[PDB]
Amino acid sequence: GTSSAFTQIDNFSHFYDRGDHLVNGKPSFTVDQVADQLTRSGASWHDLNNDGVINLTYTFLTAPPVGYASRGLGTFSQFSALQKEQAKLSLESWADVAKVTFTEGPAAGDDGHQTFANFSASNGGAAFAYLPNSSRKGESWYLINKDYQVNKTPGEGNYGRQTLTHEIGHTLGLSHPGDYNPTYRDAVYAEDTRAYSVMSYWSEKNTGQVFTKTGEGAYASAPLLDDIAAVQKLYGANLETRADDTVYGFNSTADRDFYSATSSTDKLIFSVWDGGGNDTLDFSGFSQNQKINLTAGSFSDVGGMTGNVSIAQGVTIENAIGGSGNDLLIGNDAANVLKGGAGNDIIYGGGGADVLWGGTGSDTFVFGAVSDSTPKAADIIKDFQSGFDKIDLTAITKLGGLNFVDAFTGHAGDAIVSYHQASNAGSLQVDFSGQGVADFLVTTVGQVATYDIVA
Ligand SMILES: [Ca+2]
Ligand SMILES: [Ca+2]
Ligand SMILES: [Ca+2]
Ligand SMILES: [Ca+2]
Ligand SMILES: [Ca+2]
Ligand SMILES: [Ca+2]
Ligand SMILES: [Ca+2]
Ligand SMILES: [Ca+2]
Ligand SMILES: [Zn+2]
Repeated sequence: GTSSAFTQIDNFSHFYDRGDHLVNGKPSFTVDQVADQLTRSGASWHDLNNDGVINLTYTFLTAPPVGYASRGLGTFSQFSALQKEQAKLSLESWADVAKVTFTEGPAAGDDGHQTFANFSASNGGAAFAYLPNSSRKGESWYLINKDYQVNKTPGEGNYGRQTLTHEIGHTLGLSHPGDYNPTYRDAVYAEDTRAYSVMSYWSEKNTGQVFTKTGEGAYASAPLLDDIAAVQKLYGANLETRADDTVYGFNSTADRDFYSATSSTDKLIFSVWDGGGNDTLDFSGFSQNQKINLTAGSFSDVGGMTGNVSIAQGVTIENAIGGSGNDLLIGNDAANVLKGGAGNDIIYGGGGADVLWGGTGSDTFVFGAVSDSTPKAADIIKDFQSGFDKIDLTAITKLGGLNFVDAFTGHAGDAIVSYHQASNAGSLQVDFSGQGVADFLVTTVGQVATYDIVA
């Protein structure tokens, strides 16, 4: 008993729900359950000088360490200049989210020390690291030989960069999501894939995400939604990161390669961690149909891909700009600025007084409950175009319709449409409860007609 516009919003908002169903015999785990699974060894660095932060030093080894030859690791080599630069962006991506700092220098008052280097012999792997409770705590080692060259050219979005972020995650105390010729079949929970954690080994295709674009597949460079909860559980959240207004995506002001898009063919795979301010997800440069959800902990389908963008638990992102495609935009309980751009968009501000822009195209502004837009905290539709855009109240009315009148009559379902020509301001007031006063209000820039309302 709802329009198709509201059903699309509602289906998308629950599409990646977790924790309440099986997937092919595996239990779906919430983010908090994963945070405990990823930290189940109990190993972590300690705050030895009690200053409230894990302060670690690291060194790119230039010579084989003491005892290296008996390790069975083959030829030693130091990191190249490109491996160092990438390793520093990976370390920064972890320090952004949790209260751990990494400074290049000799083991000195440090809570711990890390080393990075290359080896040539394969022992079953591309790279390996030790947890912080081991006698080789802080070490991580990367394979480089004539048959495996991926670690020589790490770059944003490729597996060499992901491998760095992943091995640093182990040096911080994170384990693989499962105790692992293993495959996704050995996963313990359904979300053990690289759409939720960079610690997993399994392709995101197992959980349905589409990360491939123009024939090629990508890898998240930085910690993903579950990784952020796991490392924040060990060391605390870093609330100073990006604490002023920030833009992610196109026109990014985040200053991180994995949060920036500069063309419509870019493959973004990221989870947003942000410590404060009035922030915007800007995806205006894509022309594919996108589905954008501002709810904390949720996933969006951006740039022609699916399940590739998420917002970390605990973060409030306020604004979102869609692209030239027909998009879905879901706001959260704060006051949001939501812009559809070209295309026929469906926009749902949710709680709070939102500022809605449909852009060109026939857009639908969707209202799922009376508290979405009340006389004291009413949405405004800034570019309402009568005859083209629609205001949709069917989730509330269940298609019972409205009674349009000039003054409240005292019956539930009465509605008044007015227009103030000197300020070019329209409004829709509805008395859903029936006491002859408005319980619901939406305002617009531009006249609104009775036929622009779906109820
Ligand atoms: Ca410390
Ligand atoms: Ca911010
Ligand atoms: Ca914010
Ligand atoms: Ca659009
Ligand atoms: Ca809102
Ligand atoms: Ca539009
Ligand atoms: Ca429009
Ligand atoms: Ca609202
Ligand atoms: Zn690993």
